[PDB]
Amino acid sequence: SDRVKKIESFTLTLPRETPGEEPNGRGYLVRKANRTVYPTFDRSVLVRIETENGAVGWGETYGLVAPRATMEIIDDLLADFTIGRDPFDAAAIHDDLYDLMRVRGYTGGFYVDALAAIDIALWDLAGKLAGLPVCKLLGGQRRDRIAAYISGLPEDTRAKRAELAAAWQAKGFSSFKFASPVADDGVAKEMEILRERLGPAVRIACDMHWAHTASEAVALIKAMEPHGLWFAEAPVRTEDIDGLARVAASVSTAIAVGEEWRTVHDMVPRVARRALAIVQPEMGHKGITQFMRIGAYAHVHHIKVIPHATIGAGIFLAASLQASAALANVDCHEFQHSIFEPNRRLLVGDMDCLNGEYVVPTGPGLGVEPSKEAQGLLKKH
Amino acid sequence: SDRVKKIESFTLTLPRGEEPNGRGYLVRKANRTVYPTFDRSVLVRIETENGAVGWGETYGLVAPRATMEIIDDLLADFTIGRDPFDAAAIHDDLYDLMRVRGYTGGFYVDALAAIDIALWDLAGKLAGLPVCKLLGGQRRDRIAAYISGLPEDTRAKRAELAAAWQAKGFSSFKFASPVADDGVAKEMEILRERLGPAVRIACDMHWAHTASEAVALIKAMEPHGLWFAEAPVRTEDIDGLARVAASVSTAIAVGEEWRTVHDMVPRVARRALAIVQPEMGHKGITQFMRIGAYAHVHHIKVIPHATIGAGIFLAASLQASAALANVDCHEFQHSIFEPNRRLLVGDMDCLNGEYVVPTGPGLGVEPSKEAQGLLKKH
Amino acid sequence: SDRVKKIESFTLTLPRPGEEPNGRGYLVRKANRTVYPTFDRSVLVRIETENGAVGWGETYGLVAPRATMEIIDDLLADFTIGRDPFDAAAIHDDLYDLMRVRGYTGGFYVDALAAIDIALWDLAGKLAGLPVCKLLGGQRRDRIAAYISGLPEDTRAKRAELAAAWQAKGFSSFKFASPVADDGVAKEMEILRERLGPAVRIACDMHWAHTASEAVALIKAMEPHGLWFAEAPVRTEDIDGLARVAASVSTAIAVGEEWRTVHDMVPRVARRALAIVQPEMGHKGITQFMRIGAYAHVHHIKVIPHATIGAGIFLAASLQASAALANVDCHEFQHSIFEPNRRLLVGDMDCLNGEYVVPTGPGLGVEPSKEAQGLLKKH
Amino acid sequence: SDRVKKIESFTLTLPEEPNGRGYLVRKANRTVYPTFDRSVLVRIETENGAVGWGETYGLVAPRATMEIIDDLLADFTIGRDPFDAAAIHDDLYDLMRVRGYTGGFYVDALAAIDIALWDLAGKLAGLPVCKLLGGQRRDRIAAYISGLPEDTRAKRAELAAAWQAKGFSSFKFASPVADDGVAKEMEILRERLGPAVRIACDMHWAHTASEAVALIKAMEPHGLWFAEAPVRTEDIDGLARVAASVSTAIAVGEEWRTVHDMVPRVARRALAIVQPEMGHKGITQFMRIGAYAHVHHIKVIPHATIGAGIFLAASLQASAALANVDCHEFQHSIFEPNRRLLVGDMDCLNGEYVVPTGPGLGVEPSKEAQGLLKKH
Ligand SMILES: [Cl-]
Ligand SMILES: [Cl-]
Ligand SMILES: [Cl-]
Ligand SMILES: [Mg+2]
Ligand SMILES: [Mg+2]
Ligand SMILES: [Mg+2]
Ligand SMILES: [Mg+2]
Repeated sequence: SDRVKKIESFTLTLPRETPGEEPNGRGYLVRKANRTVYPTFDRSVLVRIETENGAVGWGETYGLVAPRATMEIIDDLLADFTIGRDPFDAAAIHDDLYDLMRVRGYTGGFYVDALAAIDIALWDLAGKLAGLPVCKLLGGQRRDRIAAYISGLPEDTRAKRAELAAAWQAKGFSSFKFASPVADDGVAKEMEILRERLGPAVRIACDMHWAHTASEAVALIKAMEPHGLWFAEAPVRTEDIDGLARVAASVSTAIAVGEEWRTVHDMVPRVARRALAIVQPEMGHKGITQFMRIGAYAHVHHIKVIPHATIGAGIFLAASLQASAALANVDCHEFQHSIFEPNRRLLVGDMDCLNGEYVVPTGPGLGVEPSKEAQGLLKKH
Repeated sequence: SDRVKKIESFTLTLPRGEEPNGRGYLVRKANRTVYPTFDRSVLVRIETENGAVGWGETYGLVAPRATMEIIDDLLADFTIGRDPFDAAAIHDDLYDLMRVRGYTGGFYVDALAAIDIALWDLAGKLAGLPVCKLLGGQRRDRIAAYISGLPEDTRAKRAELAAAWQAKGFSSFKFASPVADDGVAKEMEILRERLGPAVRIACDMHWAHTASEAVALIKAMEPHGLWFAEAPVRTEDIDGLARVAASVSTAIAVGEEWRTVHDMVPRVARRALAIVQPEMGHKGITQFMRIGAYAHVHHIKVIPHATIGAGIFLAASLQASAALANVDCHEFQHSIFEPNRRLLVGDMDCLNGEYVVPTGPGLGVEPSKEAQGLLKKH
Repeated sequence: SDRVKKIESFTLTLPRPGEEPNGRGYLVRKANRTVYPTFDRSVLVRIETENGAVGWGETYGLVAPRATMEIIDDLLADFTIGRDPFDAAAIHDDLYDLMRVRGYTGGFYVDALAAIDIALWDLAGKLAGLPVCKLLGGQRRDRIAAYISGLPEDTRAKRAELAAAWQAKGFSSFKFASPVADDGVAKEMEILRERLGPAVRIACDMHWAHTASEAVALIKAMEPHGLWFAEAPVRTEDIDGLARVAASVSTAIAVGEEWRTVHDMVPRVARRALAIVQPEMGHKGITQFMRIGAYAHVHHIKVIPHATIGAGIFLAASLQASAALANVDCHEFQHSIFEPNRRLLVGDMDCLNGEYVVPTGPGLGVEPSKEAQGLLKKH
Repeated sequence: SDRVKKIESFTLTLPEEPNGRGYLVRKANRTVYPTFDRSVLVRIETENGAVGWGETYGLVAPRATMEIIDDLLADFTIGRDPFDAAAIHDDLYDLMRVRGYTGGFYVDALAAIDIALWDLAGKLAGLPVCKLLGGQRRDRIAAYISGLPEDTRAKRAELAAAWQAKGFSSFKFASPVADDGVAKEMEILRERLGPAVRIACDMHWAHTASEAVALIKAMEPHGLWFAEAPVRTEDIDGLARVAASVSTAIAVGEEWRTVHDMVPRVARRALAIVQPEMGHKGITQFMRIGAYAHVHHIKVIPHATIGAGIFLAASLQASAALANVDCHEFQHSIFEPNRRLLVGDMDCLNGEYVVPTGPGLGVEPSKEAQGLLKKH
């Protein structure tokens, strides 16, 4: 039976772009507002895995910052220990790979990014080898469409953002999220405009972008609640578990977190403190094995799953849809309009998002692969 | 895309102030539990449109027609037409049928289990893969086995039945605390100085103790090296079990009588076990794996129960256990497993203190023709 | 010295998107993924002593009733025959023990104990010439306040009209199901509270399918209209969720209809997760019902029994047990079940002017009519 | 149906200097003791002439108890149906609860009335009390030897020996009586009686948690059955700490009055065994405590004390109906002399109580007894 023969990693850089916030000599800028670094152009790391019989699997992970660090991990360590393995042992292979370095504490960050790209490609292969979509190897397909929500409203002013939203509503979308930092007029007002414009039927959530104390977050949420708030995301710092638990206990709005996590181990202490109502796994950080472990833990603990979505060619997005098709508790899924649209030329397969819903790809494996054009754009490590 | 077409249920009977009654049931004065005089289980045969067949099995010791009725009157119709690659999702749908009325354990889940195992059996045949390869990977093809019990009337006779099993490769054992007529310290003391400081020896305490009673028995065993202590208190006595777990340095093991991962949650939350012992015949592959995944997340070891059966749910257990990270050992019913080799075709085996995980597609085992002829339809 | 002689089990059937029943009469409501028969059906048990005294029990028979009758006929019956009905609670414990170590501690198994248990108490009452409640510590009341269990109409307004009609007949306590509140629970509470006035009590049955935070939000939206209790806010196994809801809302949380034994209650109470317990006699039997009522008493929890489809036998047992409990406030009443089934019983169990009349005679004070017995289908 | 017609109450007397009233204080435990044993009895008669008997403590100021019965409770009981016995208990408890009369003499007084009404109930139905409590589970009840009233360790060991030879295999000694330390006491008794018997210790309250834990750790090597009353009744924190700090079972309850007393202790996991005293509690409370124990997998080992035998009879009936009854205390010193005061088959021999067989309590005061009653 077929075994992994070779593994290659590449970056894929895209022409889509991100006062005193100019990129540095390496193409990185920092937003003074949040002290977070951003690259100038979209970019992700892809991994190509081929078996002895010539089957090919594709995986993908973040590559926004120092992507050659991730590729070095794949190339220097993981590749040589994955060659020879059976892709049907994907989750066990994942655990083996994770154990290589766990006792030295490389149990997140770049290390799990690397693991994810490999994990996704092995699962892609398993599906192809068996002639099944990945969700049929994950316990079954529960749905073939997944509701999508508009990830944000990147406009200059409140008025404009609200119109942008109404445009999307016209296309069949009835769930939306805005980021609190962009709310120049304040969250209460943003919420007011959106509710007014869009009506009482739509769901409206707010991503608070982490930088608040528990008390600051509570005040902001309370100010939004009168206008019908779907959920509040990332109200406090990642490390501030006590803060997160206080916030969830203090407001009646569902609290959502998780996009910056890496493994199910990250979820456990937040559930222990009943600090979240919704988990938001980002497939590109986690890989299928962990993303499923988080979704299953959410099932046991009665937490809703609303996966994150981000900059990427569509490979880990495809994995996110497959895994999401197989999870009991997946309600809805983030949708990045300005990323999904332009990236269409990069993919072959029938993945789509239209009329407020994702279409889960149907072919074996992920159901999608990089187009000939995409494969030409790839730059090998 | 192949689909479930028909489902049939059967019983299969195997011969082994407490006389059996009209219907062959007796009650041990010792533990107030009911027993059949004849061992019996419930099998399920599932066939798809294209003619693939899957087999499942659950308990049938008592009122097995009740379980077959659940299967035949309710579950069958909601399974027929489904894709067996959706086994887990099908499990959740069937469980939801009756959950709001509180049918979330006992006979209802026994019924779900037999169907679940059959469906997974089909998924593997259709993919031409062992079930463990549909459960995230095969992590082992052998699973260490421990000797379930030593049924003899004397502390000395028991110490022998054991030594013999030891002479056959086995190096882990368990004894039942009620069987120890001389006291459990005697039992431990003897077994230890008769099998060496090598083997692992555990005690199944059979539920009937208060926390403080159980702590006393355990401390009297601990000097002799106690591998684990199973079922030290009543199933309902979660506080009791938490107190026991915290008061002794011995691993506490529970789980054979549960049905779903939901049963495990409250016990993990009280740090009330170090080992979970799922019984596949009660749970099915879907629940078994969920319990094993939960154990993995919570750093709990997995030592699956084994029991009276044809070998169908046992084969399921072995497949699930090959795919679990935290499976250390697996119980071995020597008295049962032994004479049932004539009921199965496939390469499932146990020797030299280890189970061999069956290799074929699906569970890797099926009832022989001779076994199917013994089946009594519902 | 009269002992149990024989035991028989029967069913009793009664008329009433892609949800068409299948060839076995079962449909699944897409909304809640739950199965329903297209026909009321319960399981009855008839127990007779050496001396010819007869007692009746009843329990759920909505789905696979044969399974429950099989547990009674194959297992439980032989171990009851020969025993003294005045040992009903002792007997229940013995039968529970037969299978407890294998985990048959709820579901169909306890349904089976319940029918047997109720018939035995019926007998002990008949044999003593006393109402069941005079064997349960004493009668404390002979009338039990009743509340309207549901409002089966398809608009908010038609549902308010329905409640007002019941108000006209002397009812002053009501409950609606959140899944039917097409306008939302807030709007539902508003029209009910406006149509019926400031004095009526209005509860919401939330029907399990919510996360704790979804539940808290729904409840907060209802509270400004004076919410009596919120029932089944989250999944049964979601005890963490249940505790968090109770701790986050000022409204009384009610649970219990789907439990089986007092053991089910302990962990919820230990988490302070309920203000009201709602035992269902048809699932529990009198022994378990009363142990739950007494646990409630010690823990200052109100008891508001559930009511459901049935012949009226387990209902009667519910009224007897209720008449003996300190903490019984009111009792659920389903007209739709109750009125039709009047033909099926001899005795004085009634419900009018917002109150259950507790049956007078010995035992349960009721028994199936000739007509009913003529409809029984033996297992 | 028959109804309560009248109620009367009486004392019955039986046989560090006592004061002019019969009371002495033991420097040891600061507790007061009468010189003559004494209890309070109540006699209840129906319209139709049925008669029930009940009893409670009368050791100290028995007139206070009888006064509560006579002045308050009697008039609110006359007219009620005895089959409502438990409902009547709650009604009576409620007369005074808001003023905080929820234990002590008040509940003593309720207990005597409760016991009499249950008697009437059984009699009226022609049933032993246990058949009105949900069934009889047993007719014999393992008994254990309450104490070893000897001035020397060697002598006590022997007295236990005599008892072992008459069929008893469970024993308890009081830690204060142990002149050479509780460790030496356990050791000798364990050697004299072998490794089979159960030996418990009643520590008589007067210890801090840490004192108690040290004493118990000293005893444990010698096979300790349970430790009773290790700290003050009000010291629930201390009780919890004791239970959590030793592996031995902790036993309490003899001085409680109601099931509400038990809840706070169970909540702190502070006990493995409850020791209800029928004389303080009555059948209603006794049974409620017994059921609460059942739910929480706690053992029930009822206490026994100086008495006529009426509340002892109630205790056996109740215990015959309890699921969790392990054994029952045995006061040989009281029980044997007192036999002449009772009519019925209540017995204790070969290490077992025989539960009375007749209807109601199955026992009633002898003609000699009734002659000796002093009315209130
Ligand atoms: Cl890193
Ligand atoms: Cl069941
Ligand atoms: Cl007082
Ligand atoms: Mg975010
Ligand atoms: Mg076991
Ligand atoms: Mg309800
Ligand atoms: Mg004492």
